[PDB]
Amino acid sequence: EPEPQMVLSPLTSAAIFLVVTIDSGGEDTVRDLLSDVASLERAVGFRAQPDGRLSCVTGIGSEAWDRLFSGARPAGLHPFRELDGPVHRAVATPGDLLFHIRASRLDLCFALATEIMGRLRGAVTPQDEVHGFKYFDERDMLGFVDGTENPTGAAARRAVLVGAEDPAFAGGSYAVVQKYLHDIDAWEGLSVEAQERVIGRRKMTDVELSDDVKPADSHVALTSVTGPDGSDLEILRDNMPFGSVGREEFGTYFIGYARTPEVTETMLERMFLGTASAPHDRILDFSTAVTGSLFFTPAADFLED
Amino acid sequence: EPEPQMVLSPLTSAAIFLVVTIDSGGEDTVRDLLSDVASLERAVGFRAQPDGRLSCVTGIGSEAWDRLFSGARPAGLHPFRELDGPVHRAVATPGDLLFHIRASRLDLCFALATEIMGRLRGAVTPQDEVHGFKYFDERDMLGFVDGTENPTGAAARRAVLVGAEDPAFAGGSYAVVQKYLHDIDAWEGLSVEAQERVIGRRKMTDVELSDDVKPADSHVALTSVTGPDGSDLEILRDNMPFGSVGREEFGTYFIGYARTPEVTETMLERMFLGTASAPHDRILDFSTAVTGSLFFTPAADFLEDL
Amino acid sequence: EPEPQMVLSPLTSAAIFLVVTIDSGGEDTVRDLLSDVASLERAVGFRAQPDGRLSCVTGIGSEAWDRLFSGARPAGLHPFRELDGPVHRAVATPGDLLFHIRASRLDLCFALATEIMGRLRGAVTPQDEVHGFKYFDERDMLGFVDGTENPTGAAARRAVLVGAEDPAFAGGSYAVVQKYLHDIDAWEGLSVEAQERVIGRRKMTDVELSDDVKPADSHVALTSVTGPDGSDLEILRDNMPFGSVGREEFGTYFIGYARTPEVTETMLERMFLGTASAPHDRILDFSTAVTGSLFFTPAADFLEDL
Amino acid sequence: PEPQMVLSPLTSAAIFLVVTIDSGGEDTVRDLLSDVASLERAVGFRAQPDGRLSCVTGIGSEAWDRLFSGARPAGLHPFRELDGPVHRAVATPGDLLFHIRASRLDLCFALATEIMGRLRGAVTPQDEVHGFKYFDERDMLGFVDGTENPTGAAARRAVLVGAEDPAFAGGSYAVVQKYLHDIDAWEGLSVEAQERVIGRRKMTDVELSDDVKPADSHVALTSVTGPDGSDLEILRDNMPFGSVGREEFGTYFIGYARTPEVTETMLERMFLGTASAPHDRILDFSTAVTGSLFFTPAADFLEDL
Amino acid sequence: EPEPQMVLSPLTSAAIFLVVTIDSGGEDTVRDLLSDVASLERAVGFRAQPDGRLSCVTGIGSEAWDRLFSGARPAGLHPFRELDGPVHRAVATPGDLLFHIRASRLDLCFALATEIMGRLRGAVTPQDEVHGFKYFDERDMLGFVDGTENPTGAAARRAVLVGAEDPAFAGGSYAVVQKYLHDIDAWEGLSVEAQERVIGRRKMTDVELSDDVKPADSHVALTSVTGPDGSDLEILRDNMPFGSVGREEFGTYFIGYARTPEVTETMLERMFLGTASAPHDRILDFSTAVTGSLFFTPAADFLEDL
Amino acid sequence: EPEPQMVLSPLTSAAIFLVVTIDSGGEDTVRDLLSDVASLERAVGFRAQPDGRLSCVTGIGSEAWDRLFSGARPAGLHPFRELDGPVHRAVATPGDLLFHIRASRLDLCFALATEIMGRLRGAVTPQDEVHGFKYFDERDMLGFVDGTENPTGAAARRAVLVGAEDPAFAGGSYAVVQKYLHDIDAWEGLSVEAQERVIGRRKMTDVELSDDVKPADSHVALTSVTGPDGSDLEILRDNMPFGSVGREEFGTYFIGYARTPEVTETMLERMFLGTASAPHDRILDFSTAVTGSLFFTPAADFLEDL
Ligand code: HEM
Ligand code: HEM
Ligand code: HEM
Ligand code: HEM
Ligand SMILES: [Mg+2]
Ligand SMILES: [Mg+2]
Ligand SMILES: [O]
Ligand SMILES: [O]
Ligand SMILES: [O]
Ligand SMILES: [O]
Repeated sequence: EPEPQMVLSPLTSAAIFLVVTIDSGGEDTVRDLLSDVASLERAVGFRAQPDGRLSCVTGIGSEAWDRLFSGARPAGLHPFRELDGPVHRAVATPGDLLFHIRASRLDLCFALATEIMGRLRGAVTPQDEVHGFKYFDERDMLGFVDGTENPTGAAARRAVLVGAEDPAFAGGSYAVVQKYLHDIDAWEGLSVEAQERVIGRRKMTDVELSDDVKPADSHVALTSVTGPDGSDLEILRDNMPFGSVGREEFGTYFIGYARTPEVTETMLERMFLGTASAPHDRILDFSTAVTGSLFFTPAADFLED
Repeated sequence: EPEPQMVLSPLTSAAIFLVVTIDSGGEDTVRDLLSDVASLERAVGFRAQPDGRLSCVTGIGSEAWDRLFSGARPAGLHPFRELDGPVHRAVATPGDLLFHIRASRLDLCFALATEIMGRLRGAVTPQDEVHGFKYFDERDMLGFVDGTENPTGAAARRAVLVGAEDPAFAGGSYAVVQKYLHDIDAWEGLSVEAQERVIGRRKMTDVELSDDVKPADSHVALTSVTGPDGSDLEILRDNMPFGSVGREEFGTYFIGYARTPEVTETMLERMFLGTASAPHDRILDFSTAVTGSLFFTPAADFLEDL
Repeated sequence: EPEPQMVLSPLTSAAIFLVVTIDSGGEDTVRDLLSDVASLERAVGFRAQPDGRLSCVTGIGSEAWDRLFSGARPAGLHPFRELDGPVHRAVATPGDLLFHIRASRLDLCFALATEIMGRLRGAVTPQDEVHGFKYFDERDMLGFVDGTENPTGAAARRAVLVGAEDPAFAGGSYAVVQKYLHDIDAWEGLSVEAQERVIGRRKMTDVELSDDVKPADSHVALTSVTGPDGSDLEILRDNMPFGSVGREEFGTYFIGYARTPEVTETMLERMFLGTASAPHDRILDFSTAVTGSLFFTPAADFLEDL
Repeated sequence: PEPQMVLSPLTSAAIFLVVTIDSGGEDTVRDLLSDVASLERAVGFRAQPDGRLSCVTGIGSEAWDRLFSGARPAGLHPFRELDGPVHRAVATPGDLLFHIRASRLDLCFALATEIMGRLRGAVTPQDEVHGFKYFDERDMLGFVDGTENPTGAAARRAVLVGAEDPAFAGGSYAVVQKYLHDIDAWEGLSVEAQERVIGRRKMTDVELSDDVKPADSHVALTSVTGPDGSDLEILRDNMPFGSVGREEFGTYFIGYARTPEVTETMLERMFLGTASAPHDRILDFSTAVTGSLFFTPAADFLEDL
Repeated sequence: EPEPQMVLSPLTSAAIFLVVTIDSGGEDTVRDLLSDVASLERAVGFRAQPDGRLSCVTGIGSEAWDRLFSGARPAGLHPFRELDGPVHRAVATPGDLLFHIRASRLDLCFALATEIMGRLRGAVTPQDEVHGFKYFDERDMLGFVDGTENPTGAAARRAVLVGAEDPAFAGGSYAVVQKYLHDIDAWEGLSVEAQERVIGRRKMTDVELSDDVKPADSHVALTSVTGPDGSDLEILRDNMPFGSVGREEFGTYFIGYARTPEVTETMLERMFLGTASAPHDRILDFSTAVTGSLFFTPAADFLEDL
Repeated sequence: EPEPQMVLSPLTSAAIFLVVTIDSGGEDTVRDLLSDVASLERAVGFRAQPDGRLSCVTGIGSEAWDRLFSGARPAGLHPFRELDGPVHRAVATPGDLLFHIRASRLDLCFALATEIMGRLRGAVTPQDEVHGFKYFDERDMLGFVDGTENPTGAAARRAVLVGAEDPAFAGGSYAVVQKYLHDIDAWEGLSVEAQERVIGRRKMTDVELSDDVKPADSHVALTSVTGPDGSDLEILRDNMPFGSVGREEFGTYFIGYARTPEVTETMLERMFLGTASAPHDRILDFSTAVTGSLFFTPAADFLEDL
């Protein structure tokens, strides 16, 4: 039965992330837009086929769900949980709707964003807008290849899409976003070897460091989680650089999709609160989260009504 | 011959415009950067050949010129002249240095901008930063094809590059920038036929309206100027959309290059002050200028040799 | 179990449509060719992989089916039904075989057509041959984007392929073709807003007109059908422009695939005969059908086993 | 003086349009000629840099005299019919030529539509061919077509009128012939026999060596040296065309040269033969059904009307 | 399914074939590498996505299987069988591990091969290393299109992947490799028509010769085998040219995958030993095999978990 | 101009370098081939236009020049001069003819090489054959971007092509080749920072190290040469990786073109013999030259008229 949104997108080099809150009285305007967003996606993107690769994934937060709909809630939907670690904090910030807009070119992203916000004028308040761009060798702002170990094909379907465990919402997914700002001057004072020790992979060749040399507090060490049976727990990420040279903002916009938020939240706890072997993820010594929100991205059929 | 900077670039779909002023004491840091900016362009761009098409054109304002260099000045170099029209105004805003960075993708522009501003930290103050993107059919924010009548090839070299009239600065050019914000709601209330009358060309097919029907106050009518020579006076433009949907900013970043500022300045007078037959350019009823600066972009050799 | 033909093709920018009748005595030659047409598609196409995207969909008409095969007929196969509306007429023209050839380039289409017709000469008579091309950004000759609301992925498979309702023929599809010629002079005398009222979508941006404003005799209004159960009835279309400038022929070659012809036929009745609120589809005031035929496109394994 | 785009990049699509000028049509035509470059930019600019749309406009001998007064190009005359013992090169009407080329047919067709829209009621179509590149620069006989064309400066020198006719410098002369091929007869030859007709190898496009290339091969007869020992060259941009239902398989020949004498010498050798060769063997499988000669002026000549 | 390795790869235009033997003591080094080969594939390939199309298929020979693993063997796994025909011989040459590395560019192949062999240094001995390149119309060194009749889609999965007949090893496949060197001077002395009679297809157009003219000793005739049920038995091939102009080596590296080696072995017997109708495959009069090995390529899960 | 060979090629991602010696008696065969090498470039290349970008540059050695040609010699032609440094040695190896073949794909290079060697069979002896491939981000085998500071456009024409200083040979160039093998084990034992000190540029970003930190014995410091005039002396390099993973050969094939050999030879003396402040180029601590030859690459017209 259920047609998912375009959560599993091809590689795209541009993105717009748009996070808004729904104002008092705005619920009907929002409901109308949600039922049309797929046809807007086609209107803007069809004529730019096949290279445009335009898609929009729409997500709805826990409090907004209760304002918009009655009846069943997705089983895993709750507000993003703040993490107050000994050193680093993951903040929770307001957000009722997410539009994750991706394409091969920024203009297509912007054209679709314009149409969406045009219909929502007067009903919502912008909280965050980020124009992301991938570097040409899939590198992020820290200079490392970003995306390598994402699951693909059936492994990805199994990791990201709600199934039989919550059958009313099958084909949906849960998205966590965080906007990170980096301290680039501190980062660039590390040697490459030191940087590799923070991430857990070689910088130029993107080969994973072996088990015997990878630090316990490296990013890859802490975000590798096995579940009860010893299989790996996976998420699908599509992190995007963004910034402004004039204001000295250099950032990574983190977005992670998973079939239940528990996987993403466990990775976050390991990063921010630590383990027995690690105080915290070393990447956080160069990266500060300034937003944090959780959304449910329903199956596309759910929005079509 | 001297080597010009990459004023005549291929079509590029992304740009960063950076305008800065030079702080007290900043001149030495700036001069060092100017002499390396071509090698930064190659360092960032060479590994992304041949698709990247990264280039950087560096321009220097009138006041800055005198702080940085002694000796001759380019003949046409002066501060941007405000035009206070009956209805519309072309404002002047501060700017000592211009970096016009272009490529096929934004990331390359950003990488080069990062390196340039890294070398200038503590010597300059940012005045403007715009990340521009072209729409997929060469359209601008108003929905019209933008660039069609630009000169190409030898006609472009002749229109844009200083020559024997100022031989110490041959291979340079003059750049005018203005950031425009549009009233999209007003524009979208016009019919297509009305919009065509404001521009002077057909929207869908980009065919110029004939002389017998194009209004005197259309954009194309007012920006067509013939010189005393009988010849058309031409500039080279590379206008770029930009914006922010959350702030409702929809804009066109205008940049026009010419061998002398007099050509560009004449067009601006016609648009803002009008003619015998036209109050002002109708495009300005949907577009407000919020910056305005003039720069000289020297030949590449001039910068290398510092 | 069954392998369909390439009804669900990627976007392709060239097509040849070939419609022939089977002469008396030609049946054996045709049956031989049918069993080899997949081989020929590989012979011509393989060397241009992966970019060529060459495919041939072969369709058989109602009367030809009875000449070629005995045993079961697909449940929905009949001759195209002529529609005699008060103003506009959908003609039925002869056609026994359809070859719908698509690729990313016309040379591949032509090469495969040449091989097919080479085997069939002496057994068939050509009735229609159209060379189609993609026009800009998926536009048709009326200047509108064409294909936007086609179904994709799973919804496409369900709308187009025969399943358990006719299990001997599962994996087949029904194709309806009509060649349309446009009155471009009349069309271009409309304003863009009036054209948008004929189609039901915005011209430049391809955004559907809202329920508030979309006329009931617009093309989009009349070709939207909900079935008894409230769900939409969808077809898959791959309309191609064609023309000749010196003859003033500007055309749309319509082809629509569906799992039963009744969906397509309902859409046709609405367009030509009208509804309570709409006399006929306004697009027909600028479009004349000069061919009309219906074919069954069997699963690929049906053709291989002859 | 700026030439028209006679020297085009390689393009995979073309439209050739040949028309006659009706009585009274001269003024409409002159107005169009002064706008044709503008139309080329309007249709082509939005598809840059890939589109490579160009239009070369040519004027026949009788038409020149109806449109213009004063001095005429030195070599401009009606195509000369050649009545050989076996094969004939016919002359057919044509006052104006539009040779429209691009990387896609749609651009060609859009420009042709605009041109003919302006000429409606002043001209009568004589010939319209939509050409396509066939595979790896092959023609309808299955041989690579284009290999020995001149390039760069050698091409400029072979095709552009210069100091020998200074009032018309930057112009060129175009000869067109539409050929139909008897493919059934051609395909009855072995590959080795076909190679003997053309003078090059079929699969590899290597020229046959001088000791085995026949005197009546196409390459032998179209190789001409001038009195000073240099090669006389033309620039060709032959295009396949056809209709499978009518069994029409064709080559649209177009040859540009700085004087029609070069092209005409080649044609005489092909149709009328030499001491050692009755005629070009390619003509035993190829019938000319059109023949016209045009002068393609410098671009400034057309702008200034 | 279990997840197979990338046996069914898109068309790729470069390859490296690496065949090694495992030295005494090398077993544990090899086992460690096998369990990381998929992650090396992603490390080298990810940053060149989506155009890179880098994949590595790893296979294990019969004798090596017994050294490396205890427990079940794949049912079809045995050493390549030498064929000593009346005229032509298929030699068997040593090989424990196969790395079949494919991409759209040689450098990706080479980078992955470097990482693999860097981990194996001192545990293995290289027996064969071939750098292959496709000619631009999918042609091989004899000038014929190579790969036309390969199965695709479901037919390919059914032909190449082990299923319920050996359920512990489902998702695996069997690969046979042979390096062939060609006598190009002799081949070029045949007419095209004679060459077509050797292969069984037309050279220029790649159309199969009809049954009435195709010789019984042509390559296509002898490699067509039907199974008990009258269905064709198919393999998947990805033959690659290679060579050295200075040494006058012009070669075809044959690799054929099948769900059981019996299919491939039948074809080889027909080619080298002949049949009642055919002395041997005429292609062997212009081609000499200088290597021959058989490998099992396990499902990707099998490699991960050990 | 006279017409030069394609010394200034676009970026190409494949190359074959072929060096041969002329056997005695072979001179007539070679002169015949030289006069046809341009037509063979077109025969192989034209059908792959415009993407193939196949070119062949043909170079002749000092001693071969004397055997092949009647009259005057290019002024700078002599045998490669061996350099016997205190630690490292640049060897001179035999080479009469160089074919420097480049394209976007290796098959086109191989096809042209095959045709050339076909005509030379029996008259020449191969000395070296290298199949080169570029890494995906213009990197060399040491992991550094390679080519960044090459001259471009007019500056390239002036650095590379013989002009009025030797007017009978205007439009020619001089090529130096050296095949280098690297000690990758040693190199990979250095930290990135230490590697950056050997080369003189940053590894990841390719930014040149600043003057106050760049070592005197870095590659970039030693290969930067100013002439008498204050101006920089430039060469045009097209270095290609090559190798074989089984034999542990990881190589850079150096080729440098210049309008006089003096530029290239100065750079070589600085690398191998050192300066006041540098013993030798640190890159040579990880790179061994195993060939070395010098050739004159005539204008295209010179070769055509033989
Ligand atoms: C306000 C934002 C601006 C927009 C959106 C805009 C847009 C356009 C458009 C759509 C065209 C027609 C197609 C073309 O040839 O590019 C055009 C032409 C032109 N514009 Fe603008 N323009 C702007 C500002 C300016 C300014 C400030 C100047 C001069 C100072 C200028 C000078 C020209 C010129 C010279 C032409 C070509 C006229 C000719 O046809 O010969 N534009 N512009
Ligand atoms: C009948 C249709 C024609 C066909 C199919 C055709 C085809 C070919 C082919 C395959 C070649 C060899 C490859 C190449 O260099 O382009 C060639 C060469 C040539 N053709 Fe034609 N051709 C035709 C008519 C003509 C005509 C009418 C002329 C001259 C009036 C002509 C002049 C040439 C010239 C000059 C060459 C190059 C000869 C050289 O190597 O120097 N062709 N043609
Ligand atoms: C010198 C080695 C070889 C060359 C150059 C070669 C070349 C070709 C060519 C040109 C074709 C026809 C087009 C196609 O369908 O790919 C073909 C088909 C085929 N080859 Fe080979 N081949 C070689 C060795 C082998 C070997 C050793 C086998 C089997 C063990 C084999 C099995 C096949 C099969 C199964 C076909 C398809 C037959 C069909 O039409 O059903 N090939 N080969
Ligand atoms: C092992 C052999 C070689 C390797 C791996 C190598 C590598 C490099 C690298 C990585 C660069 C910096 C990037 C660039 O501008 O291209 C470079 C620059 C350069 N190399 Fe080499 N190179 C080699 C041999 C040579 C030789 C033998 C010469 C001269 C005869 C040479 C001359 C140069 C020059 C002139 C530059 C540019 C310096 C400048 O003006 O910045 N190289 N080389
Ligand atoms: Mg016939
Ligand atoms: Mg024998
Ligand atoms: O991540
Ligand atoms: O503009
Ligand atoms: O030709
Ligand atoms: O094969």
